[PDB]
Amino acid sequence: PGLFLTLEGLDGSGKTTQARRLAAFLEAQGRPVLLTREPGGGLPEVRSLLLTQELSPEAEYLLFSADRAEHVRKVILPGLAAGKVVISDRYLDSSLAYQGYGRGLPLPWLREVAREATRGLKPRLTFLLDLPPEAALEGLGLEFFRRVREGYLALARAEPGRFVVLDATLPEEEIARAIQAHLRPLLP
Amino acid sequence: PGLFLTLEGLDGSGKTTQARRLAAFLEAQGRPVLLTREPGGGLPEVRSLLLTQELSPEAEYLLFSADRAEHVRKVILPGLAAGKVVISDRYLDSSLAYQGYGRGLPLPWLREVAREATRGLKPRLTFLLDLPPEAALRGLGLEFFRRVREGYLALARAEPGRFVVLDATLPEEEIARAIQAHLRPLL
Ligand SMILES: Cc1cn([C@H]2C[C@H](O)[C@@H](COP(=O)(O)O)O2)c(=O)[nH]c1=O
Ligand SMILES: Cc1cn([C@H]2C[C@H](O)[C@@H](COP(=O)(O)O)O2)c(=O)[nH]c1=O
Ligand SMILES: [Cl-]
Ligand SMILES: [Cl-]
Ligand SMILES: [Mg+2]
Ligand SMILES: [Mg+2]
Ligand SMILES: [Mg+2]
Ligand SMILES: [Mg+2]
Ligand SMILES: [Mg+2]
Ligand SMILES: [Mg+2]
Ligand SMILES: [Mg+2]
Ligand SMILES: [Mg+2]
Repeated sequence: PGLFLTLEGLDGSGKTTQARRLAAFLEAQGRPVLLTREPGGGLPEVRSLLLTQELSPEAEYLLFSADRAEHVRKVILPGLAAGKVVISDRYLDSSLAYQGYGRGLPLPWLREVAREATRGLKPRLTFLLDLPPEAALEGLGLEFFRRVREGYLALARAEPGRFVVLDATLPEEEIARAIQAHLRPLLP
Repeated sequence: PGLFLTLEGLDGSGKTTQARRLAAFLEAQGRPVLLTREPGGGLPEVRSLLLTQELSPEAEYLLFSADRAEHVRKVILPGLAAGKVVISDRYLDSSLAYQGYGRGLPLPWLREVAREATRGLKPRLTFLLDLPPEAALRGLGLEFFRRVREGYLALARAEPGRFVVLDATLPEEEIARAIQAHLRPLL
């Protein structure tokens, strides 16, 4: 039971605002909700480790993955088991976009790591707030953000049932209404 | 060129003393040497975090792997590139023994994770300091340690061209001499 939803996008895309808005919206309907986030929902100390100077992209991903593994096991799966709507502000797609398309790590390896880390748990829907890259860890420059932005769009084209792509430049309340509309058939 | 060697075993198996004796031997022969260790050779902060917290074995392994990825890139490969003999007290086999055999994680997955983390770097020889957990110099709790001990022995018998298994209960100087004898053909 339960319903697993995620929000994705660049830094500054509004996906945090929308995750919180959505949690409150659902709670106002009387639904049990668990709002969480990555990095840090699993292992809060990972945020310290991720700041390490000159971190290799492989190490970077492995840190995100350690947090994710703890997050899935200790937070998300137990929430879903209790019938909650679990909303994560970022999940595996963030790694695929940032560490895969951004840093250049091989997607198949990212997925193999992830398969045990996540126990195969995938969100039902993922709301991608698509932000122009100039409107957006070391080396987070414009070239990187272009790769990440386009990578997210690629992920969305590859799983077009799961991803809902939203124009992050729209007013926050219009974005929220669009998210709500996509959810109504799942949450009567 | 360099030469990459590792030491493995339970904590308190002497592998730490033997790493020091081996580096001293090599220093006496005028051979440049770098001694290092896991966890913490890559990300000290991982070592200190794992000292005081316990996680799922998957998360545990992924933290050891992040440390290892940094260790290989920033410490081991540069030492080998300079022509040093690099000796690590613990490497990937520790994860296989502790997280794999001990905590039950699947070995093929561990090895797939590792393949990128390590850039495929494997030691030329690994000295396993074998002893029962009750003999380690540093009972339901013993079951985990026996799984790890037996896991190391299983790793060793699968790769008899890489592992050298030593009686860790022997006197320290005798173990060191046996390590030296195994190494001399490779120098
Ligand atoms: C979850 C996740 C986030 N990130 C990035 C997105 C943001 O730049 C940053 C999160 O920083 P924050 O903890 O300050 O919000 O980490 C990744 O690179 N990969 C991931 O897997
Ligand atoms: C390198 C490594 C160590 N360990 C454990 C074995 C010991 O319990 C501990 C050694 O840490 P310490 O020597 O820093 O105290 O780390 C693993 O479980 N897996 C690993 O991959
Ligand atoms: Cl945001
Ligand atoms: Cl030891
Ligand atoms: Mg992952
Ligand atoms: Mg997601
Ligand atoms: Mg794969
Ligand atoms: Mg031990
Ligand atoms: Mg590893
Ligand atoms: Mg080894
Ligand atoms: Mg065993
Ligand atoms: Mg055995």
